[PDB]
Amino acid sequence: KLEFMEMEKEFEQIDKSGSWAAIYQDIRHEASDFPCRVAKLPKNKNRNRYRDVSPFDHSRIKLHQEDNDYINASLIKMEEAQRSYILTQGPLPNTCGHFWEMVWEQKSRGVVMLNRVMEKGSLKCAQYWPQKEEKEMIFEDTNLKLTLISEDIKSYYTVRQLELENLTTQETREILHFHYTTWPDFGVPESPASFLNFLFKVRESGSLSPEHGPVVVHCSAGIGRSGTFCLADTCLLLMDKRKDPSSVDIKKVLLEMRKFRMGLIQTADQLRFSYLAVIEGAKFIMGDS
Ligand SMILES: O=P(O)(O)C(F)(F)c1ccc(CC(Cc2ccc(C(F)(F)P(=O)(O)O)cc2)(c2ccc(F)c(F)c2)n2nnc3ccccc32)cc1
Repeated sequence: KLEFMEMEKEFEQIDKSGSWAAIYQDIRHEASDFPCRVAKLPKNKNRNRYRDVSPFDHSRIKLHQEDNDYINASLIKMEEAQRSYILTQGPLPNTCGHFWEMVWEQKSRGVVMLNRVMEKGSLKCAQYWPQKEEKEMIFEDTNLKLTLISEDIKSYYTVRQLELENLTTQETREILHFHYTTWPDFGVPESPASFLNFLFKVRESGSLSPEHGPVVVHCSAGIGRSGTFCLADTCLLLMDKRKDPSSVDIKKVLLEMRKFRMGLIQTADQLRFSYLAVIEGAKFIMGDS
């Protein structure tokens, strides 16, 4: 019952002592590390948005086509939580087709975007989806067509329904796009509430359901904001599935997740926000409806 009061006091104790940085730095340095030889092949240089952010070879997503199967994307599969996610970087001008090719092949139903599209700066991301219902997009290289069907703009996020079509088989699928628009690079969401509401909308859509392929999650690099999002979702699932909610160790889960893609969660504030959201979120789910 008051098992949250203990976690909250604990959380408050860490805030009091100002140990978030030390806690975060301790987690970072125990992170596993694995090869990324494919990401580093010369022919894949223009497929990577950032020189130092690469998917591990063991968990990378492979494109089912031609000569090059490479995309900066990693499959994160959390065994106990029974949930998988594909974490990728914000699509580049030359990788938008690869991006949708992946959504198709992996049979993903939803796309979660946590950054903003920016054509200028160092933290970018291309306009990989149509902004106008009347102007659909065709990706020649991967023979796919995308059409914006609907758009519901809220103040903190925007939900969009898209229609993706395999120009070859001519079949089509409905892809749901959940765009959280107010999450700065290396920053935190507007508030725990706004973040939890966003996360709940994604859940409700059934986009995270085992019925479909894993949801595709990305930001600019696909590690800080995406890592934060996935960690909170995963810890919430564990706190529900487990007999004891306080038994969930955020450090353990983040380290576990980091075995699949490097650098998840980029700042100590993002780690603290993550824990703050899991605590409030768990009080909602295992709370009184
Ligand atoms: O929410 P996100 O995921 O979109 C993010 F905002 F957090 C983000 C943005 C940019 C980067 C690449 C970065 C810095 C970087 C490189 C490698 C890692 C690591 F995961 F491998 P780690 O194990 O060291 O923790 C982390 C961070 C960057 C930072 C700031 C910028 F302005 C920029 F353009 C690019 N990056 N990647 N390669 C780089 C080479 C030189 C400098 C920064 C570099 C990483 C994460």
